[PDB]
Amino acid sequence: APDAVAQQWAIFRAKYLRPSGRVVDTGNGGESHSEGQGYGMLFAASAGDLASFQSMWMWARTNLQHTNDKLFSWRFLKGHQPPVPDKNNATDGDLLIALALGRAGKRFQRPDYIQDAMAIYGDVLNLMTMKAGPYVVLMPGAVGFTKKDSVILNLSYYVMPSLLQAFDLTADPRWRQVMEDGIRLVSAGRFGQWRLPPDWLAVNRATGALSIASGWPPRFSYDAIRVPLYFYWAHMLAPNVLADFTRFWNNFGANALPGWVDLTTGARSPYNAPPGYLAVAECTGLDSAGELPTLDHAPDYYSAALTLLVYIARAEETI
Repeated sequence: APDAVAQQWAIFRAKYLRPSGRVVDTGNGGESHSEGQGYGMLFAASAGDLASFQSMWMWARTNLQHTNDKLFSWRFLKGHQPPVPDKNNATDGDLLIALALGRAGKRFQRPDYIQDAMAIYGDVLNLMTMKAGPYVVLMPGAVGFTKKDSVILNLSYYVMPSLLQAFDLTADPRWRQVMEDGIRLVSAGRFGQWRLPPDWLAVNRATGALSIASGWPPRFSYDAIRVPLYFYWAHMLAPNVLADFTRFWNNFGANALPGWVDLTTGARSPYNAPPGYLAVAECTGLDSAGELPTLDHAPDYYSAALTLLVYIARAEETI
């Protein structure tokens, strides 16, 4: 359905976009994040909604963008004295906002948006990519992910289509190894009986050995679910990796996908995944018709955003 993205965006907008331009990505509505603005902007650009895009970008630039670099503080707390007390960034948020701006710049013939995207990409590349073992990796944020012996990565922050757009808009050769090593990390950084990537990956700085990061439950869950999606979208999901995801989805079927799987024991969540996981599975191997879940049935923001992200991927990946 050519207008499917616009229809789902209409639902998302109705539920989560405030007139201020802030996307409410939490239950009570007192929080907003760089990821939420990025997703919303991407969805509005994809749906051709310039008015909403303008509102959300102006809100993100004024309330979250840094002054000494072009990255974004990760969280906004309405009502809190400093509304943005933690200036640390979340790299996927930076990359989603830049992706949205490059898309909006082309769709709406707005050269300033193209410049805005390039300015963010320049800082993601300089400030968030560095060496770990034999790879050049993308760090999840400025603070908290580099330890003495290793670096922590979040593979789901490799917003694939955005890395491709960065190279297309900046022509910086450094993006090449970043993307190529991302492919290598997804291939090698998987664990357990289902060979799944973890939400958080540790890379020994000296040896480059890959392991499941120790500071979070050792699971494939709410972040890692985006890995197969972003690589499918970018036409960079290797056959052996797609094969493993396909086996995994089909082990469960559409009515029993897990919200998380422990990669050390094989245990699963004592509940089923939100519909957004089903949307991802349908694009990456699950035996199905392809009739994606719709947002009017979304149980919460998380599921709605992930589901709409799949509609965007499908609209773009299929050429």
